[PDB]
Amino acid sequence: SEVPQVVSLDPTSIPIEYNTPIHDIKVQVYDIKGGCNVEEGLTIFLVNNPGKENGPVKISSKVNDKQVSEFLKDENMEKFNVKLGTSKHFYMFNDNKNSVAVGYVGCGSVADLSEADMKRVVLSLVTMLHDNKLSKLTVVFEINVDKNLFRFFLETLFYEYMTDERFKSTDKNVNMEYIKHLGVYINNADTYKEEVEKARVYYFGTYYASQLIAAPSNYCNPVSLSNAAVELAQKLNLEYKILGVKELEELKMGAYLSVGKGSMYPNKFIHLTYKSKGDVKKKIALVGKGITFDSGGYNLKAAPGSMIDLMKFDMSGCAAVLGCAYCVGTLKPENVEIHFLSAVCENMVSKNSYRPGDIITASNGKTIEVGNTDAEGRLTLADALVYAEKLGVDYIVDIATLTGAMLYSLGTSYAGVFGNNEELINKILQSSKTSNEPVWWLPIINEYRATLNSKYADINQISSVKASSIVASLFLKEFVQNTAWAHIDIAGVSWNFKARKPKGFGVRLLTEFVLND
Amino acid sequence: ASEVPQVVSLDPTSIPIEYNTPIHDIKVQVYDIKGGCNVEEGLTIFLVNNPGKENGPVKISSKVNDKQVSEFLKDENMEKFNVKLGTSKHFYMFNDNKNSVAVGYVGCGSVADLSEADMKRVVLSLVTMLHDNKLSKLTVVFEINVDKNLFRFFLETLFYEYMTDERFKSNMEYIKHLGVYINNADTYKEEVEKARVYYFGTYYASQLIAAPSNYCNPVSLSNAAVELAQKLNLEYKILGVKELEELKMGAYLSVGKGSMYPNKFIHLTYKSKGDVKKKIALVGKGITFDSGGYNLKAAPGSMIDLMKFDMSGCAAVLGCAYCVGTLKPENVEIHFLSAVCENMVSKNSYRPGDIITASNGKTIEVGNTDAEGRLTLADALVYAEKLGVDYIVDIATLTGAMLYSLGTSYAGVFGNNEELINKILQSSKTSNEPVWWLPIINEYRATLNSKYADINQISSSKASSIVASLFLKEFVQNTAWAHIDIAGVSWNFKARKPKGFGVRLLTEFVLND
Amino acid sequence: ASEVPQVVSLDPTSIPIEYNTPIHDIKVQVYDIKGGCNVEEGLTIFLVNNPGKENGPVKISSKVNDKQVSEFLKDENMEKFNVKLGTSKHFYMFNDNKNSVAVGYVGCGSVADLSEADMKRVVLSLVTMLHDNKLSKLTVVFEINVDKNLFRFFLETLFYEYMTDERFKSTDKNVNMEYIKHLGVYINNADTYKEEVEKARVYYFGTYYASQLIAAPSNYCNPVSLSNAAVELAQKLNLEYKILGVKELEELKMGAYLSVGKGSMYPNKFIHLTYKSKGDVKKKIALVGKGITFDSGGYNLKAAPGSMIDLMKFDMSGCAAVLGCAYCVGTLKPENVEIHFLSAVCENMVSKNSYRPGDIITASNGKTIEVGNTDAEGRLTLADALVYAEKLGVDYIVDIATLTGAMLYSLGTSYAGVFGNNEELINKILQSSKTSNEPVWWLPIINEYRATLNSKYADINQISSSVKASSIVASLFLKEFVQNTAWAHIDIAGVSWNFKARKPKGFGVRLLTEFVLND
Ligand SMILES: CC(C)(C)C(=O)N[C@@H](C(=O)NO)c1ccc(Br)cc1
Ligand SMILES: CC(C)(C)C(=O)N[C@@H](C(=O)NO)c1ccc(Br)cc1
Ligand SMILES: CC(C)(C)C(=O)N[C@@H](C(=O)NO)c1ccc(Br)cc1
Ligand SMILES: [Zn+2]
Ligand SMILES: [Zn+2]
Ligand SMILES: [Zn+2]
Ligand SMILES: [Zn+2]
Ligand SMILES: [Zn+2]
Ligand SMILES: [Zn+2]
Repeated sequence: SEVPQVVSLDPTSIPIEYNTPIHDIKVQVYDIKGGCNVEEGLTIFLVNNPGKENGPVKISSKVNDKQVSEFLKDENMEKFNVKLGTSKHFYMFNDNKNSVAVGYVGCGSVADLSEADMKRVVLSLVTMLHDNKLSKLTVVFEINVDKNLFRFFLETLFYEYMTDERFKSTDKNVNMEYIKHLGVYINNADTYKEEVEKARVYYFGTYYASQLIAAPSNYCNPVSLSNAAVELAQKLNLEYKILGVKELEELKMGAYLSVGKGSMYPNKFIHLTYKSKGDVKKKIALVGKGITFDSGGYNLKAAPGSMIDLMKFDMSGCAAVLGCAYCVGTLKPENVEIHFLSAVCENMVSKNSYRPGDIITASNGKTIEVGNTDAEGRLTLADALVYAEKLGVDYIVDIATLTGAMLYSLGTSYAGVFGNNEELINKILQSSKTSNEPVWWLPIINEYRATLNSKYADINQISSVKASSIVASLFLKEFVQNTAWAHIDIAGVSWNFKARKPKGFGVRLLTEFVLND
Repeated sequence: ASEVPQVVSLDPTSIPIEYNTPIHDIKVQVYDIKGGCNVEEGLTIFLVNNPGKENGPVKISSKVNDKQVSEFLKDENMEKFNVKLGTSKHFYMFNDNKNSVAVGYVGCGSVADLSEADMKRVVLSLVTMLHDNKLSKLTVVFEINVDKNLFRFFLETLFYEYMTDERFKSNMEYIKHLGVYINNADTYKEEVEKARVYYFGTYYASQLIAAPSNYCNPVSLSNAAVELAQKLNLEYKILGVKELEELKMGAYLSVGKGSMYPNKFIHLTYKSKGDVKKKIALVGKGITFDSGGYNLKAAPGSMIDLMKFDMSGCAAVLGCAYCVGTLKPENVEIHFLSAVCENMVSKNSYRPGDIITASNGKTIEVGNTDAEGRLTLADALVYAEKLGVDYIVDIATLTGAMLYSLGTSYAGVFGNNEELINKILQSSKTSNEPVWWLPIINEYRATLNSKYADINQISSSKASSIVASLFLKEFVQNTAWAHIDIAGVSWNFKARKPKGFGVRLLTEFVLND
Repeated sequence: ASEVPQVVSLDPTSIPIEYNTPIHDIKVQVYDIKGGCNVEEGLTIFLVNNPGKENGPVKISSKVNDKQVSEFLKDENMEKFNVKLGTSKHFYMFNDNKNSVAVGYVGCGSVADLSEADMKRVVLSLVTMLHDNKLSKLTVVFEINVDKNLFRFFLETLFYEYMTDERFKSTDKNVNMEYIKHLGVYINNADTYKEEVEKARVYYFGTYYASQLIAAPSNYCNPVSLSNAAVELAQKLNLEYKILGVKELEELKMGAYLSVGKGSMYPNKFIHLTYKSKGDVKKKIALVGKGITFDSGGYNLKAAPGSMIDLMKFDMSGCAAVLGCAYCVGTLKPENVEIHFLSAVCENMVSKNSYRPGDIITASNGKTIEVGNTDAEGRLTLADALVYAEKLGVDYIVDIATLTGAMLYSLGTSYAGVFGNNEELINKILQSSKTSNEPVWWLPIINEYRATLNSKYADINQISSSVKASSIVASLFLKEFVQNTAWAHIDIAGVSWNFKARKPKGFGVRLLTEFVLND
């Protein structure tokens, strides 16, 4: 529990903001058929023109202001078009002789917005929120949107609006000022009002994961990460258990323990549990890869393009699980039992580190020949999956930044899912649709299994086939004997390279999976 | 036919092709296993397994009508051998008639349902025994469960691996008879001659791919396509440089600028005798050699010595043309297309940064001369859509990223039409040529926005297989279109030979449509 | 013995060693071919060739004491088969007593004198017949010409390849493993070859023992656990032993050897085994083996492509070969000779305590060395070991080491290179290469390259810069640490590991033993 230090200036805990400015925003949803009030702050219309690409802007909503309504006549709006991402600011006086701000955001010509298009709309909307000291924002929906995408709008809006300044000191933004009120005019308002607070939950779950990922490896260490998981569990009244080295040794987790041998931080196994009141119909284990830093070990990440400066995100799998734990622990689903697991450690270079060629024994008795110390994720997951299966669960779902090969297969937008059970895989895909975190199904090709046959050990850690994502899945499959299991590789989608910040991918995906099961 | 240019007189002027293979001379009969096996001649191999008992002992269940062989096949003798997948034993002995015979087995593991990859290992083990056999007859006894498709796949694979290409060469003898004992023999009899057609179609493609680039050039390959067309009574048309210029195929012509061999566009056609209800275009990548261009393949692992394989798309299409022209499906019209050229470094060569104009009017900024396949296919796809077909399916060794995504066993399929995707996947199942559906992610489309041209050839930077699909997608306007990337599965690296991947897949596609 | 340090309790504290192998339970019987062949239980294999006739027909010349089998193996029936090297066939038939017997052959090509490489292909072909078949007896009939050494090499290679290492198997132990209990050998002039049998069984395990160590991973085989194995072996053979720790090494001022191991969690251990004859000693020999239990390369990390860092447990081979030699010598017990088995064991790791590139260190003989590359750690350890060896007052010093990767580019994977300062000793090793059938080639120490080892500040450079012939330069470095004794250096970096078979060869054991025996 006590974080070790090299010097006194070393941080002993992860700075975490629980009360974010977003939580201070009062959100009201009105019915658009009742008319719009344009009084204070900025009012933004989400408009489109179906079939007519770059078509003119037309405000259909009734505005309860004679002056504003005249400004928004079709003749005045014709000069502007609805191209996706386009935004404009209007300045005018209303009926009560007050200066007001109005605008719009282009939503293209397609009636059904993609999750990427809606992301483009929101990102465009946030630009109007930045560098402007507004106290209230009003969004008028003049497009058709369902409950999931409406919730997705709010989640994305909240996430992008917030700015992480935990590690700023002399460069804190002197102009950062968040809105205090949020008004939303939309079709059939009563059906959408419930999505508001669910969005706020999904938001913080994602951003909590984001805070964990963005934190550097000197702040976020195997100990400090475990201490944070406890504090989270304590706040959510979740049962929690942190396994130390001695307990791991008794469980004979040689693969997981080997990875952390070269670290100054002791290995920590995170075990959070949520149990519903009443009869449990489904028991689920969510496993997150929690490598606080990945140097690669003696197979050091020194080659060009190894992205070692980023490798602090190698616990994004764990972060997604903890973020999910917040959401599950907050919304409190029924008839489910969830186990949040993470074999947390750090992959470093030392006299104590494990070497390429070392043969280690997993907690299930299988001997493993290490061919590459930078393939440490599958080793920690190996023991983690064995632990998970011993819990006697119905579903085992792991999430990990496992292979860099994902950048060559699916890229930076779609995560890959592997599994031994098509039913569970379909459940993940359905969750991907409703959570709007895109996932593509990839195969576990059994023909490659022969390349993992070790001459001396029971199995090789790596192949010597270049299809790393599939070969890694073959390895993990060997540690789930008779349980439905799925493996989500998020190595390519976890980090937003364009925005230079985490996505917190997985929180919404896993939560929708647990809730809609 | 056109005259192939030469640098020296010793330069070959034709691709050697073997049409009459020893496989075509093998008489194949299928017997029902319920009647017991007759072991009087040649080599007899039992395909056995042991379900639930991993690496379990061998036990021959079938009754054999020979006392000498029956004593050999008794359980006490066979239990000394195990059923580990691929494991083989065979013994020489005299039968009841004092004739010299050979009897043995191939282990088929402990799984009741064999994959196509498992069947490959079984066949390879079987072929090893054959390449060491002088006997005239091989008898295969199925004491395992296989359906019609897997049995035909067994025959296709056996025939293919058995055959050895010695065209460029300067022990054993091939068998004359093949006996097969299997449950429901009458049901599998129909698969025999279909397998033999799928055989040569795959092997013909293999012959073209294996043929080096000094033998297989744009002109000689087009000549081979013509000769094949004449044998199959197919309508054919070979477009030359002057006509390609008239059709304004700038993207295609730019790739072949640096070659000593003129660009040649292959157009074969199969038309049904009855009313035509479906028109299909099959498009093959036809780079006889890919040096990479001025973006030379110089980096380690760029595999420049294998770059004769860069035609595999063309070979697969031409191989399908054989199967289609032989089996002669009804109510369908199929167009076999291939923009064939050579990718070389010269003063006349296309350069990185060059802006070229495709036959559809789109200007393309070349960011990498080694991404030439999508360029040649671009004009090919524009040609294909002009034919007014229902389905367009292109197959190509397009991106090396496939080796990092699906590997060397599974090919990737991309497309703009899900129903067409499903038809390819269904064809993958029946042909036993494994293919996996990969997404065309539209969020990556923006990375192709050129500052000066209409579109970029390549991306700034990662998912190159998806980016390449996004590029090809820009050249099919209103037709169901699918794209098969076989760069990873085309070459059998372990065996040092082609697979002929795609031939059976494409044929099953047009047959079961 | 020392206690092996651990990071976690699950870290192994000893090298698993199998002394009693199934090969040791095999009874070997040798018969003269002129007496006729008996074909009964198990598998009976004929070794046939056809001199001058490439892929010629099979012809069994030996008399078979069975009417049925003799008819089966008549020339008319065997014509259909050929003698192509490595080709093998299985025969099934009933003998005179109405019993079913298994007979077969292995093709030995068309050359009358088989090379060592050809013989291994024959044996490997023979082993395939032993695998996946539950035989109780193997019978080998020699219808080819072999000398006493080649006959012994056959048995050694057969025993070695037949054996399977399952020390590190757990849930993937081969359930079908069942070794033969009897081995029959039919050969002309049998009594002359019978003496080679037990020599082969001793040479086999000596090779396999070294192989067991080499194949053993670095977390199992560390400087402490490896030295412990040497003690255990010496005790079983009643060899004198001394294991020097850091304190003793510090007192002997072995700065070069100690500097390599600075960055390791495992303390340095210097292995010193001694065999003395019970009679007057006429010859004194020191055998030095490189003993790096793992070579990460140091701060000159093995990060370049093809640097094979996952293999770097194999950096043991020299020490393992010397220990394997100690077994053969301790078992066969040669006369009038005293052998010193030496190895400076340590581990080259990256740490805060690690030695740096540029560091100047002092060897035990006073020479100062400027470190230009931490991955050239072998010659540094050998430097102190060669000084130690020469202080023993011996007649010959022979070192064996996986020293330079340049050997893969020079001699390849089959032939080891030998360097030296004494021509007569070099020729003795070459003769040992002949009799042991472990291929060794003589490579030159080119003195013109010595000037590139001239350090600006230290007495001598660890490595060169302008040569790129690392193997020769490494020898030039080592020569500077042997003042006035015949010394030879065997670089086995290329031949130690069998890449195709993914296993060690145990190269050096038979070579060094033949060297000690015939001297
Ligand atoms: C093949 C290899 C380079 C070893 C790899 O995929 N490494 C993982 C990794 O660090 N596993 O622990 C990896 C994962 C994500 C990214 Br981005 C890069 C590399
Ligand atoms: C990104 C780049 C390395 C240029 C590539 O995808 N090359 C293709 C190619 O040359 N297509 O024409 C490629 C295709 C197959 C193989 Br194997 C390697 C490279
Ligand atoms: C010149 C250099 C490439 C540094 C070399 O010879 N290295 C040794 C070595 O690491 N000695 O300690 C070496 C030895 C064996 C093999 Br395989 C590769 C490199
Ligand atoms: Zn890693
Ligand atoms: Zn990692
Ligand atoms: Zn190319
Ligand atoms: Zn190409
Ligand atoms: Zn080294
Ligand atoms: Zn070394």
